[PDB]
Amino acid sequence: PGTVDKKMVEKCWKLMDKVVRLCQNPKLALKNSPPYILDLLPDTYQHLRTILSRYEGKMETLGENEYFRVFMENLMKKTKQTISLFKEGKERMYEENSQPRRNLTKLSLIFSHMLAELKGIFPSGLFQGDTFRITKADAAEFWRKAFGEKTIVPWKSFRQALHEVHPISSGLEAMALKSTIDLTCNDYISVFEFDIFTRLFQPWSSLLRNWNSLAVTHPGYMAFLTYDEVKARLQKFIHKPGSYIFRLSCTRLGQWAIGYVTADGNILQTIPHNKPLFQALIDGFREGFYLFPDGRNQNPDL
Ligand code: NA
Repeated sequence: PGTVDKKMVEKCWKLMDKVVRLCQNPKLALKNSPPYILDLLPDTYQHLRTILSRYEGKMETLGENEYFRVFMENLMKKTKQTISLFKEGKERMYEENSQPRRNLTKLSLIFSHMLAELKGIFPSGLFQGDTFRITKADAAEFWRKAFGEKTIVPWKSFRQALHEVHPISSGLEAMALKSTIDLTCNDYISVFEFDIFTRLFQPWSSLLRNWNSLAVTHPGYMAFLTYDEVKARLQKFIHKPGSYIFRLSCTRLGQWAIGYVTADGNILQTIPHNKPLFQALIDGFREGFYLFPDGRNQNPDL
């Protein structure tokens, strides 16, 4: 994870420019829906300029920051990947549902997560990794005890530390867990990524069982969708009140949104308030609102 300097930063901007040009091609019909790479990359540029501005005079400090070195390396890696993706996908980049354009969507989410992480760790351009506030108290305690005030830890150490408190049953569960928590796909877990995961799958006391029940095996789980995609999916069940699904939002990391069909044949969306998703779904079934996950007749018991 190499030391960041002007020329690395400038190479980043040159690579980001190339991705921008690639995604401006009109034959992609690139829709504006979040995550929208054409906004994300300028926004990442602006926040990086802000960081560099704050560390004028102190460029040694910034460039030795462990979190920043890993972040910039990952940013260079993902933009190169995006550039390669275009070079080899060739004509299929213009097929809306091709596998190379589903890969572009996937990279677009990662750019979104990376920007969000960078803003959580460098609010206003100043490094605050070591004072980051973890939302759930049992999770904050776990981080502070295993990792102190580290901002980022390699996946292997994170897995080992977490296994001792929340046993992971197999190599396969470990990989699936890595895919859920390692939002930036850089083989590290930041305190920001750990915040998001423990918020989504609280209560801490049953952490991984909540994750299995909500995001591994639940037919209601949609992973990342927009409001509009949720509505369009539930439109097909407007005749079936009680049909519901739940989603993550790339613009509101760490919270759930539930969409459901009303007895009156409308679709409403609710954000779980001061309860875990787990409980909002139990209450929602009890009250007759969340009965048919993705329209299916069998609803998991929680
Ligand atoms: Na990561």
